[PDB]
Parts: sequence; structure tokens; C-alpha cells
Amino acid sequence: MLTIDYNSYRTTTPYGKRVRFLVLHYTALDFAASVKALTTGAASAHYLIPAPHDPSYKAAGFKGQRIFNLVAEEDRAWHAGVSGWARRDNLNDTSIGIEIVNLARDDDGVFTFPDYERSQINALKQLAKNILQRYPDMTPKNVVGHSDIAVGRKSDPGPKLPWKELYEAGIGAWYDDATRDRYREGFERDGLPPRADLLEAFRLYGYALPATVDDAYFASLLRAFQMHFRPENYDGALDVETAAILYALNEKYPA
Amino acid sequence: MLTIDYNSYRTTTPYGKRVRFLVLHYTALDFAASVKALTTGAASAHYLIPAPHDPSYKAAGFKGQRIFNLVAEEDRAWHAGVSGWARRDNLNDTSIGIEIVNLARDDDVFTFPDYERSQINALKQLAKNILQRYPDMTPKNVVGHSDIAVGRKSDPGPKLPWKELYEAGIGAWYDDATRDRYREGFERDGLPPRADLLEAFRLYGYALPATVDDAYFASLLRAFQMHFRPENYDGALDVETAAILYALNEKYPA
Amino acid sequence: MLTIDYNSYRTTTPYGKRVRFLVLHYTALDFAASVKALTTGAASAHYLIPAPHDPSYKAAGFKGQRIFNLVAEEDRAWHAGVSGWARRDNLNDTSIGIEIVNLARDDDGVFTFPDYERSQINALKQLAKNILQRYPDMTPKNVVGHSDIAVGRKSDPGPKLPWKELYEAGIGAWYDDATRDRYREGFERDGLPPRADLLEAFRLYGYALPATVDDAYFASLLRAFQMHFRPENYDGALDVETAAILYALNEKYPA
Amino acid sequence: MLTIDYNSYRTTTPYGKRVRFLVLHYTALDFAASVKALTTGAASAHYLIPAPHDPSYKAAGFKGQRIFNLVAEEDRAWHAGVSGWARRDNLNDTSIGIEIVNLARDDDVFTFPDYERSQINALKQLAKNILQRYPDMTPKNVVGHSDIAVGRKSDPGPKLPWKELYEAGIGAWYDDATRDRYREGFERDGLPPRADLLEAFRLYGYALPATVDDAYFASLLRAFQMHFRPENYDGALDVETAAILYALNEKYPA
Repeated sequence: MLTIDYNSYRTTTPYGKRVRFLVLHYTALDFAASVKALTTGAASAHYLIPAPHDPSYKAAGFKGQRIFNLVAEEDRAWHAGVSGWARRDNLNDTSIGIEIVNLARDDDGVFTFPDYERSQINALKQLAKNILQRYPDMTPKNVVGHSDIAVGRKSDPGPKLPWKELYEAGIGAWYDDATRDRYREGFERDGLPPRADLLEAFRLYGYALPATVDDAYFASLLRAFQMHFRPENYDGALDVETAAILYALNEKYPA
Repeated sequence: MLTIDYNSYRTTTPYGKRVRFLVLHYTALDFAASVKALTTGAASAHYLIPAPHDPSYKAAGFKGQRIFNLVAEEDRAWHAGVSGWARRDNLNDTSIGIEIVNLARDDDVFTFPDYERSQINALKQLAKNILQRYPDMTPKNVVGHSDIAVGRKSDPGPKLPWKELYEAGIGAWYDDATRDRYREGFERDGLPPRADLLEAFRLYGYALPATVDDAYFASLLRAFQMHFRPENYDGALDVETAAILYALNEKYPA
Repeated sequence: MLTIDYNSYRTTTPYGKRVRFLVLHYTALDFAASVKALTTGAASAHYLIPAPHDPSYKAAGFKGQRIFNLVAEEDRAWHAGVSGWARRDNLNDTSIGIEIVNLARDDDGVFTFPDYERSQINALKQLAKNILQRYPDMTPKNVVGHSDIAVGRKSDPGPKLPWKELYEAGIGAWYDDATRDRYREGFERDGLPPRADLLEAFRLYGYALPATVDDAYFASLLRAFQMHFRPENYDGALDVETAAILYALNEKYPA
Repeated sequence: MLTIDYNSYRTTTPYGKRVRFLVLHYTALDFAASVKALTTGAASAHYLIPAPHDPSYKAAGFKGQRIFNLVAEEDRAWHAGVSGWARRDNLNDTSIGIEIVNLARDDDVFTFPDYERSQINALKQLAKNILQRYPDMTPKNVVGHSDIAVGRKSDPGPKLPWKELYEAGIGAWYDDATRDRYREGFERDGLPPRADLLEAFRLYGYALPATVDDAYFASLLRAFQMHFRPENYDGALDVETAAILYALNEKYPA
């Protein structure tokens, strides 16, 4: 029988990695309910970042902050579900998923999002930096939250996720203030762009938009976008600062 | 300075492999041109199976049949291009690509030369090896490039012995009784309308466009014929083709 | 920060795989005690081949023959312990381990080795063939049993392991009868080689021999070697057929 | 035709990584010569860190600092050669190799040019990345080629800023108080005999031969000095070297 030849020829230029997206999640369960759920349940993730001040995190034997690998990076974890981004879908296929332990909650009708611990965030920066250096096609726009890829079925990582902080650590996409201001200028002078240009702009950035956009959808689109890039207010309303941030991101990060 | 914990917890049930498809191509070029084009060129493939009776090949240092890895399975080779199968698309993300050296020609009309016996044996060994390590790589998921890029591609063509691979436990094929049963029914009931036919092709796995031309429909049939009714792949609708399709769908309801 | 470049240059000739050895084990426990032991215990293996006629194999939910992956091939399973072969040691590092469910037993003072099921053996041939095609440096002599690499602390895969069958499937090292006979001829004419040549021969084949070989060691060396290559009798005694098989293997598979 | 079951059971506690060592080398050649020698030559390495102020480099197409992967971490690069550390040997099996472009020279006497600042930053980033994914790659396990092939190799040499990497959380280094404490003791008690010294080197990790020459002992000291007392690596026994060693052993009793 034949032994495969791995030495005589190797591809150099025309190839890549399978993974190009990095997705952030909150668990909305305490540590113990999270591991169980993400290992033996109906969903998994590549990494689970626990919150050290979690009574069942201590109850399980743990002390300080750590990072847990649940599925190997080369394998498909089930974390994204039905999703889209940058003209791809079924994002489980092409992504690594990070789950963060956080008691975000819950649809009591009302969404309530608690802070993240600091050790968690320092872990997340270390982790994602480790990953990005190893996957050349996960460019800034491709570090996303579950809510960007599943508008608006999901609401993680949430408005407590310090995206700009991550960006300053070289993790993810953020705009330049000068550029944002100029678009704002800007829209306050000749007015907000037609909804057509906006939809186009959102698609352009990465959002997987339906063929026709509901008023309720558009709300959820803005909300998701604001929860990520304009978290001071994410009521889902089209103001000029929102439109400005979008346009600035597109300018900074085009095709 | 945390270290990652790979020991405390390990997902069992809810996870899988990123790869679930296996795509077969022909190179349309000799060995020397293929290895160059798939290693430094515009495209690539996970594996290359050379044709031993090739001066390029012998000249390169080789004699007997072998199997070359060019891209590690875990990486993304550039072989599917714009493509779709089984409700997925961009099949480069989730497939493994096999290139077989074979001098297929598109002048204005296609000449498809036979594959060497040793190539088929190598292919059979390589596919079994892969099929055993990718649980969701079910039989309908071993496809030709022409199955996933309909009308754009004609590889691996009609000389690829699909039935032979099926007998080796590689890829989908129909039961003879089931086909005859369907052809019997269509013969006395008439063929289904295009609309239902198309649905059947979707069902099997083909990535159908929003609307279909006479032209696309032809090339869809031509593609399906090259794989499953190679004795005639003119792209014309006849009862056998439809019967084979319906036969396939019944055996593999996935 | 820098993204690693995986495309500009790729090594072709001067590299290899980390793994080059394939080691066979019996579990000496029923299925249920095996999984538990090899997943949460003090030892693991890359693969676990269950025996389908095992009441707890059925009790766990299983029906027909399958193959279980416990540790990924790229990772280090703990199956070899203190071991040596072909001038390497710490074989856990460079090997893939297959555990076979089999009620081999037990040192009641007496060793008793039951047959393996046939579906198990067909599984093992399929599995090892899959592996060998993917690791170019696991040449025939490098498919070994735990007892070859740990003389004589271990007694698996045991004399019920059909090595010659595996060889005919292209898995592992076996001699040619013509060649064996010639050495036998051979020794019956001018006598068995001095113990020095024999020790040298055994080292040469792959065995990790101590600096000085006890009479009891030499027994265990022969035994292990016979359990693998001359299983009709493995009493640990130096006959001429044993010496002949050794010499033939060395001729067929030299450096 | 079984498929492998990767979902039913997964080992948690009793398993690890095959890699636990990180070895640093210098190329002793410019960029163009290095990439050629490590890709098609007699040796290789997992990663190559180029020196940006190099005509070979700029000529190849590059300008800024970057990091090249040549062999996937999971594979075996050919960089350690005959070697030993921490009771293991053949370190190619269980290590990852990093080559840094640096024009070190052995005429009859060694010239070791400084590393560029950008190279050190890249190295620091690369090592942290690796250290985080290999739990048993403990600080004593980040070694120079000269630590594992004593007397055979002199890389990465005295210009490699080990303390600097230690501060980044990469590799072993001693506590100043602990060293002074040991040097104080040796100064008033006398140095230990060779026999005990050697044991201490073993303890730290060095792979010692059955018997030691004056010659080997010298090159052992020279190796250890290049790493941990670079201000003087003549290979002569003095209290500082011994103190640093004993200081290391106390901090890292692994």
C-alpha cells in the first residue's frame, strides 16, 4: 500500500487557514451550569473564560483566573448556530468561539447586562491576541460578537464587552475619531443617507442582511451594531453618530 | 501569563469536524505543470494523484504510483472556487480537495482520457483513509467538482469510475432494483414537471440558482449524468436519469 | 503586532512527523472499566477498540463493533510508560497507542490469554492501515506491542495478537520463510551464535537492552520476542527457530 | 468500513502535548541563505525570525519585521540534532525550533553581533504565543541550542537577551537576592567539588555524559555562562557561575 508523500512538494502561496472569524459569547449561566452545558449539552465553544468570583467556580475546585479549552481549534464547536458575516454563513464552520462566564440576563421582558470581571478581560485579551497571530485572515472586522452574526436572535457578548479596549490591544476593528467626526459633520449638514445607502453600508461592513429589511429588523440591526460600536446608547434608533461610526468603519476598513 | 487548560474539561457530544466534503478534480495538465500550478499558482489541492505513464512524472524522479500531500487537511486549499452543496457554499472552507492527473481537453468539444488503473487504486485508498476520519462525510458528500460548480466545471468527468468507488465504500450509488422501480413508474405515469425535478436535485444536494434556464437545466443534467449515468451525458431529460436521481434520493434521504 | 507568515516559505525535504511508532495494548478490563480508566484515570491511549460481546459494552448503549478516539493523534496519550525501541525512549512522546478490550489476565502467578474477537481484529487492521499511510517513518519494525518496548514489565498485546495476519494486511514486520529456514539450517550445522551476537542482534532489531543482561532478563527478552514472532511457544527458551526468526527479520529489515 | 468515534469519550486528565521544549538558534547566514537552507537543505526550523537590516531580506521583497512559519508546530523540524535536556533526548521529537537571523562567526574565535530590537520584540511575541499553548513547557524548558548540545553548538550566544525574555514571562531566570545568598555561602565555605557541581547541572537540566573531561566541563560552563552569565563565558569556574546555578535550582526545583 502507498504511504502519502508530505515532502516532495508543498504549497506556498495559494492556500490558507479554514478559520478566519473569532466570535464572542456570554454564557448567561454560572460556571458549573456552563461547563456542563458546553461539554455534554447541545452547544459548545472552543474556549470558556470563567469568572473567578463565582461561588460554583470555587465549588468546583478552582481559585484564580484561567482559560479552558473545550474543543480543539481545528475542530468545529457548536456556538454560532444560524449565522452570517462577510458574505459567509454557517459560521461554526469557519470560526473559533469564546464563551465568557457572565450572568447576563435574561429576557424578563427586560435585558440586564452586568459588568465583566477584570481578570476575565485580561484573559480575553491575552487569548484573542494568541489566536489572531496564528490566523492571517482574521482581520479586525472578523472579530465579532454573536449578536453581529445573528441579528437579532442573540444579544452577546453584550454592551459590557469593552471592544475599544480590545482594539487598543490590537484585537478587533475600531474607527478613528477624526474620521467619525467628519462623517458626523457631515450628516448634520446635508442629512442622513437614504435607508438604501445605510442598508448597503451595513452589508458592506459584514452584516448578513435579508433580501428586504423590516422596520423591526432595522431596529435590531442598529441595536446590535450599537451594542458593539456605540454602547453608550443602544436603543436601536438611527441618530447621526451611529451613521457616522458606520461610515468611518467602512472607510478605515474597506475592500 | 495564563496557560490554556486542555485537561480539565473536554466536550464530547456537541461538536464535530470542520470538514464534511470530499471533492474530486482532474488537472487537465501533465505532472510537471500540475505540481507547479497547485503549489505556486492560483489554485491548490490537498492531494495530488499523478499518472505514472507521464514523461513529466518520470522526469521529475518518479516511477511507481504515489500520493502527494500539498496542503495539510486542516488547512484550506484553493480548489472548489465558487461552489455549493448540501445547503452549504464556499466549499473550500469545509472540504478536502483531490486532484488527479488526467489530460482532459476542452477544444470546443471535450475529450476525456481514461484514468490509469494504479491511479484508481490510489484514489480508492486515499478516499477510504479520509472517509474514516470524518464522520459527517456521508456518501452523498463525496462529489465531483462538477457537482458543486454546475456548468462551470466538467471534472472529474465520465471516466471517473464512481460505481467502482461506491463498491469500495466511497460515495453514493443507487440500488439497481430501486432505479428500475422508478423508471417503471415514470414510464407509465410520465416524468415529473421541471419544478418537481429541480426540487429533487436540490434534495439530493445540488445548489440551485433562484431561477433556471433551459441552458442551466441542461448543464445540471449533464453534470449529474457525468457522475451517475456516464454512458450518456448530453444533458437531455430521459426517464433513466430521472429514475436514477429518484433512486438516489430514496436510498439516501439525508 | 505581527501575524505569523505561513505562506512565503515552506519546508519540503528536511522535515518529518513527530510520530513514528505504533503501540498495541490489551486493556485487561471489560469495556466499562476501560473507558473510565483511559479517560479519567492514570493512563490513556489514542484509540480504544472494544469487544462487541462484552455485557457492559451493551450496557453502555453500544451494539456493533466500533473504534473510539480518546486522545487526538497530535497529542500525547499516556500508554507506554517507561519504554524504549530503535534507540529512542519515552515512547509516549513519539507514538500512537491502540488499546484493545480483552480479558487477558492477570498474574494469578499464571498468565492466561483469551482470543480476540474477529470484528476487533478487522477493526485493528483497518485502523492501523489508516495510520500507517499517514506517518512515513512508521516502517514495519515500528509497529510494536507494549511488551517489545517494555521487556518484560508488560505482556500485551499478547500471544493471541495475530501479527502475521496484520503483516499480510501490510501492517507490521514479518520474515520470509525461505530466509528463516536458511538461518535455521544453519544454526543446526555450526551452532547457535554466542550470547554476545544474540544480544547485539536483539538490540539491532529494536530492543532497548540494559548495559548488562541478566539470565532472567534474557528470558523475558526471548519471551517477549516469541509472544510477538514465534507465538506457538513463548516459554522464554533459546531454541534454533527463535534465533533463526530474529536473524531473518534483521536481514529483511536492516539499517 | 467503520468510522472513528470522536464524540463518545474524551480523555481529560491523563494526557498531554507531545511538545514541552522551545529551542533558540541563530542562523549564522543571511536571510536568503537561511530560507534556502532551512526549507530545502539539511536542517529546518519551525519558525524563522529575519533581521530587517539585511540586503538578502529587502531583496526578497520584505521591509518590516515579520515571523515566518516553515514547519507546522505539530510536525518535526530538524534543528536540535543530537541533543538532550531534562532527562529527555532527541529533542527534535518534543521541541519547537526558532531560528533567528544573526551573523555569528566562528573563524578560530567567535564574533557575536547584536540582535536587532525588532527581532527581540518578535521573538518575545512568538515565545509568549507558544508558551501559552504548551502547559508542560515550563520556564527551564526554553533553552538555547547550546544548552542541549553542549560543546557542539554556541547559539543563540551571549547577545540573546535572556533576562529580557524572562521579564516578558519567557524562560528561567534567578532572583538576585538568592544568587548573592549563594555566592556569600560559597565565598566563605568554598565551592562544591566537581562531582556535586555536575549533579547540580544535571539537576537544572543539562544532559551529562558518563564521564567529564576538563574540556567538556569547560564547555559546559561556557554554555551555561552564555545563557546565564553572558558578561564572561570563558568557561572557567568562579563563584558567581556556581551561585547563579544554585540560585536557579532553588527557584525552579522541577
